[PDB]
Amino acid sequence: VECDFSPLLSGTPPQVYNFKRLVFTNCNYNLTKLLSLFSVNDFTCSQISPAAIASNCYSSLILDYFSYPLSMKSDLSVSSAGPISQFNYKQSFSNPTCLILATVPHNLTTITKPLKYSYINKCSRLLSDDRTEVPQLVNANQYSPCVSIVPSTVWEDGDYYRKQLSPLEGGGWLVASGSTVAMTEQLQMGFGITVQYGTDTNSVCPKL
Amino acid sequence: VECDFSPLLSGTPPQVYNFKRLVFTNCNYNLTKLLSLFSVNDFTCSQISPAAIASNCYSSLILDYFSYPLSMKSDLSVSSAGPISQFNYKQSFSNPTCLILATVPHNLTTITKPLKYSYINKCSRLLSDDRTEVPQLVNANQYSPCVSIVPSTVWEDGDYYRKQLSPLEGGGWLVASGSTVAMTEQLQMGFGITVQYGTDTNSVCPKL
Ligand SMILES: *[C@@H]1O[C@H](CO)[C@@H](O)[C@H](O)[C@H]1NC(C)=O
Repeated sequence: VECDFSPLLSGTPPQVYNFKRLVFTNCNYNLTKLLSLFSVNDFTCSQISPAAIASNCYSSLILDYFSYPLSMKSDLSVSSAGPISQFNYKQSFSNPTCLILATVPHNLTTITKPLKYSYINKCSRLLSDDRTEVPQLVNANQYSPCVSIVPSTVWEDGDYYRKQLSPLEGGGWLVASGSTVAMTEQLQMGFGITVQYGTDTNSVCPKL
Repeated sequence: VECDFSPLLSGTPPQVYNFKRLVFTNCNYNLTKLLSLFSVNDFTCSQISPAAIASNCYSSLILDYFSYPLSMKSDLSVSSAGPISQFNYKQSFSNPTCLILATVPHNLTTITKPLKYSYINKCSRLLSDDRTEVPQLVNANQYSPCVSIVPSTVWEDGDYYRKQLSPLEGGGWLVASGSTVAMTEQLQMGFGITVQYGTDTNSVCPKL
């Protein structure tokens, strides 16, 4: 009962490529209660509406959250080759999904701002001819291949990261670069919601 | 006239974190001559080519040199994943740069070898909540913060270095650790060249 959204509200939210995932089964939610704490700037979904997602019964509810600047809202779409959607964060194309951009108010003191917003601007793989670069696109529900060599906070805008791969990995080099965006007055976050429907398993139902 | 590259030839070159920086203005260089003294093993550039950096006029020419083993060439190509560009040395993002990895030949007698190669493997900041490590990484065209606690040669591999920082710089600790690599028969060095272009001030020109 009463699925718990506190860990979203405690501490510094990770950057987009290090998004923290919360999974909910066999409990009951009030989504609009959580969103009342925030200034909601954007709310868009796919195969579901904002009204429907707050009042439907699921077999599973996944909620990713991270720090995200409102400047880069257009990067959060697969239509455009934005670095975020190619290399940092990508939602399932086969489940109903929603994406929420929100501003943490000042009265909400339990969330703490990082120094800045970081993100991966490139994650590619160098082939054995040492000439071809192949992009390494992030998959749905997975972190980027390049998170192993990119720190949780980009130190300097334009930093470059590389890792020599073993024969078991396929050879070549894994190359990444990170960029940073200046912190805003109030922290701005992203929230990705995914839901699954079952047959009898629909055990995440709204509270009333 | 008379850019002077000879101090690079007299004495013992420092370690990578103590790189000696020579700044040249209003003179005439012949870099090909300098490079003939050595047995160059790698010549890599950014926003400039080796042909171009030898035959162009600049408003400033910065030359850094230090002792560096060739077996750590991989520790260079990783850059912000490895500790050399985190803690020891990082060239400009904003001006064009080249990095040359060279061997001292025996004919060169005025360059004496040091005991071993030393580099900083960790330089972080313990807070006063006595776990908190916050790394203190290097910026472009700057030295590591932890030089002030690290000797010119790391005595033994793994040595730790701590100094408490005063309340007026902030309070807590500054810890660092060092790592060593056995000296080779013939000294191996590394050269970093950075160039700036001026409006009319491009006085540093090649010799004709
Ligand atoms: C959720 O909580 C809000 C107040 O924060 C309330 O207005 C709303 O009716 C609640 N919704 C449900 C489904 O319990």
